Amino acid sequence: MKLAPYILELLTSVNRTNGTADLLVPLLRELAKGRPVSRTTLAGILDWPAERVAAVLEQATSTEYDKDGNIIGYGLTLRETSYVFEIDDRRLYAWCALDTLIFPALIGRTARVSSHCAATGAPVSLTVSPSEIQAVEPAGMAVSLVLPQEAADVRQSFCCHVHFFASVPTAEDWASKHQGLEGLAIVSVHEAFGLGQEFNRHLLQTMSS
Ligand SMILES: [Hg+2]
Repeated sequence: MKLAPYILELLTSVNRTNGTADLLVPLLRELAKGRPVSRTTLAGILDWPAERVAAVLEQATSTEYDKDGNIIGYGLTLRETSYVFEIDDRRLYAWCALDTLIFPALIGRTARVSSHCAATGAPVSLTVSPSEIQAVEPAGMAVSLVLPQEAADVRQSFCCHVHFFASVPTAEDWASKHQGLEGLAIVSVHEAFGLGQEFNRHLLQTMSS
């Protein structure tokens, strides 16, 4: 299928005015350590004034915080979700299926990913590296995509509709009942990993390194 629309709308959500583009990789790498991340820590890493870090995070309405206002979750999170993202010995979580395929190349780490099929509840797992997916169980694993909505809570508009499934036909059966979701598409997990790769290389071209 055509995946350019998904790649395009994904990266315009982060490339938005005061978007997470430049902050994303360092924040993901910090969250990957399994501890809450302060804005002063992020400021020190980015060499940004506190004002700019706060302004970027302000627009990211889905960001998860703790009692101290420290960052607990942005795509990658310390709060339990249905997507388990095990990197090193730490048990972390992601907001959706696609995130788990995207994050490893950005962190520069290999992750053990696991979840359950959204249509049936059957367990699913795979290993995601910076350049490859492996140990895909079951083999015919599929992923749900929707077109991201620009000024909408990313979690409710995108993340909650992006699942793993036991198989393509299983996901196709599920999708036929959810035809009110804009740009809903069923791809294999390998097609979804390629989507993330296209996102990542396009993201890195605009990161002002
Ligand atoms: Hg997501």
